[PDB]
Amino acid sequence: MEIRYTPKELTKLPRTVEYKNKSVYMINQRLLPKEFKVEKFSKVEEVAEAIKNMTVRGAPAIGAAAGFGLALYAETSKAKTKEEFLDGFEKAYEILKNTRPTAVNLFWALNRIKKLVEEHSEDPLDEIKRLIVQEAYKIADEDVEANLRMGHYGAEVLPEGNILTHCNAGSLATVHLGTVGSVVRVMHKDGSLKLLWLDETRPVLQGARLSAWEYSYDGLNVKLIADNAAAFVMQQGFVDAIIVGADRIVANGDFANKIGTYMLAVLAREHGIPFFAVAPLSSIDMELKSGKDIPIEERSPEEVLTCGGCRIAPDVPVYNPAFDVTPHKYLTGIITDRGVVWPPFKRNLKKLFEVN
Amino acid sequence: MEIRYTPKELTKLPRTVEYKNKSVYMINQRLLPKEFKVEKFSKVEEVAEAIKNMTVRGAPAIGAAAGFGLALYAETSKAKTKEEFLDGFEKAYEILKNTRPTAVNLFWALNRIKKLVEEHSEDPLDEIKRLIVQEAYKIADEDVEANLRMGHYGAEVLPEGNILTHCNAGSLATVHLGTVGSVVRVMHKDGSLKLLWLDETRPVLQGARLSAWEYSYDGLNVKLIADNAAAFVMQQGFVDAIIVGADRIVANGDFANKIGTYMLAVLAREHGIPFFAVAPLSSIDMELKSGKDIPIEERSPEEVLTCGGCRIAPDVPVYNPAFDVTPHKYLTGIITDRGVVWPPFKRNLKKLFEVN
Repeated sequence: MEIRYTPKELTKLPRTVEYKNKSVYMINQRLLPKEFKVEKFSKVEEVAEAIKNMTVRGAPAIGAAAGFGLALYAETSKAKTKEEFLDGFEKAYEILKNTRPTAVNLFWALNRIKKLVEEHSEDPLDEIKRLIVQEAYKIADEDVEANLRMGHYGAEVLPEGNILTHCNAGSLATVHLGTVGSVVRVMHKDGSLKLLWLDETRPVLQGARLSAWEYSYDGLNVKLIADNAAAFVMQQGFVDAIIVGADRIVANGDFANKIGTYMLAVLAREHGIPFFAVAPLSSIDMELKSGKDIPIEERSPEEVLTCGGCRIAPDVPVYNPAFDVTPHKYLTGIITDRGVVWPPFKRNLKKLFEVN
Repeated sequence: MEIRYTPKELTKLPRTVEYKNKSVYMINQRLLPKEFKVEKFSKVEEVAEAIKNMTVRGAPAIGAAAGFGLALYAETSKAKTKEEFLDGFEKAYEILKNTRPTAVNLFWALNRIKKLVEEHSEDPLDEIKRLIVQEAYKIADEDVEANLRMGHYGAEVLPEGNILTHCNAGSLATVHLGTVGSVVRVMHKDGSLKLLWLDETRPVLQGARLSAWEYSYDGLNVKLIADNAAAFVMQQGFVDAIIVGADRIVANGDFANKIGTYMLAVLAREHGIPFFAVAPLSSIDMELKSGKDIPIEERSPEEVLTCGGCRIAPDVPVYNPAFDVTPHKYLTGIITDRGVVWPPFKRNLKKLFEVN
């Protein structure tokens, strides 16, 4: 596989989370699509508050924001003796760690660095600082390049033409480029992307609010639709292939993703339209046998009873699963940052972890 | 077929449209679900205004209100000569006809009275008046007694259990009780209905805003959900049967309904859940042979771009097909007011019009 494109060649957005001159820069996704604004945070409790807020969202972006938060602490602490610094590092690691104790990449970033700093406890203070900062950059860089690889892999296997996607797996879900967003962004540059359909994606509407804004921002050709309409456009032959991301893939390739991903798979299947999940290897948890092992988060009823600002329902019972589980059999294949994986995924996934 | 109930025993709501002491009463559907309020119209130009506003909606309720407007005129005309009274009746017929010059039942209703009055033009003035009033009541009564029949037919062929539905085909879509509405209201009274799922139904949200409130008012057990979640509650086996209205059935049983319906069809398919459509006999068009002979309406991009009041998207192209077409093979049966119809739909449907 060759990477034929650099980040700048693919999008014109900055990165979703960035560190510069002892400060952390985030695109403020709470202000989208109305207003595009980069926030600048120069304290950890501001970075921490920007994680709770959901100023930043996307697992790899919630990681990077955290990493750089520690970077921010390293290059910022007034601690003179190494012993003060380590007690203050741990203070900030706890502050950061207790933002959305549910989002899993956060815990990953914060530990990777926690262990590094347990590792070099005896080195000089100014040296440990360098190491922290450095690793924060690694973490982040790491994601963009996984995203690059995924893109170029995906652009090989998907057809030219009309693609339909779901929720938000663009640049803004990631450090930069996106998982899905990489693929379509590569296709666009090649010119194999004639049309991208977007499910607004209720209840949280992240398809309307973020995905249409960012693919639109880069001049890609986008048609926003209601979720109900996915089937119809499929019926009419207006969709050559369907790509979604995935929040968790498990051993047999079954996977969980934002609600309505199962709907699509079943439909993609009725019109013999190819259907692919895209995600890096870290999203694959080999621990879990099958889809029935993935716990289902229900969120507040208010997400359904309202829509944007406005209320739209009487007070009545609601069912708001934030994710569904799509059985492996509906997967044409699974794009990852170490290549495309085909049936049978059970075997070829363990293989994929063996070879890495 | 026995009718084991009256409308009073099945709903605690008024008739969507009603006519009483020389005045049209309609439930203001524009103020739901926030406020419940029956408006009182006294002048034909107000009744015509409430068809336009969409204060009133649903083909038979629109048909009933346009007829009752002519009832209004007959009992309110300051006319002295019959020559005058048939000038001013033509004048009103036009005011009514120029409201939503598509909605089919309005044409029907207006014409049925128009024909009746021409036919009996030789008659005495107050003889003719009485005939208009009598006739406007028939049109409203007929829809209700069809409704009541369907209701009782549908409660037969459907299973006891959790039922899932789409958009609003309840009391508020008819003169009284609804099509689908009648069915669940019958099952509820019999206690054969443990749960009724409600697809919120983007883009227009008639599920959330209308069906949830109206079936809620009658104390049914309901749960609103995002359209994206239908497939998932099917998958968990929380759905025993799916019932939907239809805005137009053609010869082969192919049919057209609010966008999302075809999606449900294909998903009931994949989980072997029985899928039924319910309509009066007048909602079947024998002229049209197959689904592909049905014109597909698009509506304003604003219906997708926004939600309740709020905007939720950047200005990007949209596709807002307001209705999909569901091919006949997905239909377990078609429930009507003259019984139920089984595959092959083509033949049993033309039969049913001869014997009627």
